[PDB]
Amino acid sequence: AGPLSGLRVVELAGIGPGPHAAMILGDLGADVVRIDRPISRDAMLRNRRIVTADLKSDQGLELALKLIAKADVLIEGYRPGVTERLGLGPEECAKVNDRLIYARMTGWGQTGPRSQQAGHDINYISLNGILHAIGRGDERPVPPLNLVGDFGGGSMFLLVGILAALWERQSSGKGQVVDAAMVDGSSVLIQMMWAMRATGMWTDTRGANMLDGGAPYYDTYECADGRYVAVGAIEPQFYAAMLAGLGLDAAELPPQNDRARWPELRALLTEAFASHDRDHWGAVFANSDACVTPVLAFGEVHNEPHIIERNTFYEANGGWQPMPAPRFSRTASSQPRPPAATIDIEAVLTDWDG
Amino acid sequence: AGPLSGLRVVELAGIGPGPHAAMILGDLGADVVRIDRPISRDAMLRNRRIVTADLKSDQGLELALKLIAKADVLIEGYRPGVTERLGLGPEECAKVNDRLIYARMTGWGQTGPRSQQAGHDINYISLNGILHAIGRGDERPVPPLNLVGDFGGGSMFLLVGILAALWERQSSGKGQVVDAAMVDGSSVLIQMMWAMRATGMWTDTRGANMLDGGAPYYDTYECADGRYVAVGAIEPQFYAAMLAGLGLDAAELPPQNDRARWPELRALLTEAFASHDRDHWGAVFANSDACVTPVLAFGEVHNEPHIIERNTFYEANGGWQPMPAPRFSRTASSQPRPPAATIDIEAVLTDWDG
Repeated sequence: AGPLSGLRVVELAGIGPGPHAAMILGDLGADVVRIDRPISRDAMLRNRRIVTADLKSDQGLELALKLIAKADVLIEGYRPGVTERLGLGPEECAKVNDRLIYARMTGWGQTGPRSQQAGHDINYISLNGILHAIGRGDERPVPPLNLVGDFGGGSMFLLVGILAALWERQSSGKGQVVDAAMVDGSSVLIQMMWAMRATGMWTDTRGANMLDGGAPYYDTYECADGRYVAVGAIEPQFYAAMLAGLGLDAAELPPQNDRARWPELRALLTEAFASHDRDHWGAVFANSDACVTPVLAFGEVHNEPHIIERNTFYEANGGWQPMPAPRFSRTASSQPRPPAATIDIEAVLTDWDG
Repeated sequence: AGPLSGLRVVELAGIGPGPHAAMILGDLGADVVRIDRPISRDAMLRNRRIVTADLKSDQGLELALKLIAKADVLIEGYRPGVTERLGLGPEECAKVNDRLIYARMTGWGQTGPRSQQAGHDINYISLNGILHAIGRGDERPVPPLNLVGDFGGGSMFLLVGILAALWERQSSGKGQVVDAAMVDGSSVLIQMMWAMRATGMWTDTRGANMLDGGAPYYDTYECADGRYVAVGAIEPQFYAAMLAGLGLDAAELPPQNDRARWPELRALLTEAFASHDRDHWGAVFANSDACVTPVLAFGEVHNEPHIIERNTFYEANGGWQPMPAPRFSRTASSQPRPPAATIDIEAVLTDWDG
């Protein structure tokens, strides 16, 4: 019963960013109908009704269009031109529903020399400087999973575009097309580095900056047990709290920001964190402003008190899944409805009156 | 002149996710007024009017509330309780404007055992399993910059919450509080891995999965010149195209998905990519679906045809910055207005009719 209660969304089944956007809409209360090819164990397909249609057939196109005629939002993540050839392109949908927000989720965008080329997250962040910046400096770049292209710079930007176009519709009375390209959204996601590059505050050298692992006060450390803590003590007063927790005398260490001595500083902090296990540090720093936290593996997360107490996760079935985010004080989101059986497309049409 | 034209936003000056959310609002056309302490070279502060006020004073609090009274959205990123203590808490704002979307940007959230504790991006993603999953398997975890907590799982969720709450207000006539905690938003951002963990499609072992650098067909490779390409050839037909371009005979290699022979497969791909420079592979794979792209450093991004042709960046006096995302067919966003001089707060009030 979240803030998107009442919003009608038609989702053309796809992979990665599209269904993630659709999931978040459903999480927040939207009525999302996913059209798939003629019960899922994919938790991402929570908060849906699933219908089936052959979009290449006359019948399937007609039904999809009747559904779209009644919706607020359409999500598609095919190659540019695919919906157009199916008879489901923006100009065709406009004929039946000029209030539709037509949301197009791609990596390279609707136009441009790479627009028809296959790719995945790693390719989109390769082209815009992001991938080059991730990883240790003495090694080739490492992919930050598909967190940055598919999701942070992908579905998240599709969602901002959908909801912004809905705001616009309040006064125009009309929808329009949202072109969310991972290559664009991930670039805005990393705008802080573009800003910092311009003022000398960030360099193109991998692994040699404040927030990429280059700084001894912003990195992970291996403990006695081979598990890790994360140190994020940027501000001097947090850095000071970190040293106090370690029992180190600041007068005997290199200054926090003397980069010429960062290897020496890191060596001293490495020795300190290596002297006890991760959970020892977890306890020492549990309540302080030192910005030191245990690095938990997925399987351990459900046992952490802050995670438990805030209900960041729920138990779906044979696994934890994240509860909806963000949170709303008045129209709070429900626990997600699990994936259910395929339902009849005509039953949905009856429900929506189309 | 983007879709958010007419939306009024008050930003209480902060660091990281708050200003990034405010930026994207302004990018898309919102009228964003940022209250600072009594010309910026920070490109993130594009698309604002900056005013100045001492929030701890009687005059400053009164002026802030007058502005807030006329706004749609307020963004604050302080420790929970700080705005309350200042007289700017949600209950105080409700008295002057019960249409206000009160957006609270934090790492740990408004409540819970860590709610008053300092932290940065690395700490939030340490506690929820994300950081553990990033990096090579034989090394300690590496921070994916602050892309995942501060932005992907942070400002992006604040934005979804703001715009979703605005949709809700169309029917209710009222605002509410958005509690965007990076610990929550980043967990939803990584929901695909929680889904996959439940069905045996992802493991807690770092560097040993399909999308974390574990798979030879989803990783970077060093070329002859010490620069890199990204390979994302997941689908068999894209994988085949990749091998074709490398001139490798598929019948002589281990099968793509025989994980027992992944080290053998990677060694063969490593030798192949090492035999020529990055530029060469760009030419070999330029118009193919091999999912092989050059890994560009920030400084080279502006020279890439796909980047140029789509105007993903614009030049600010000094350096490149990302254009607004996503894109809108009918109400297109303008090129961002650079940071400007501070203006009289009473000028803004007069403009807004406060």
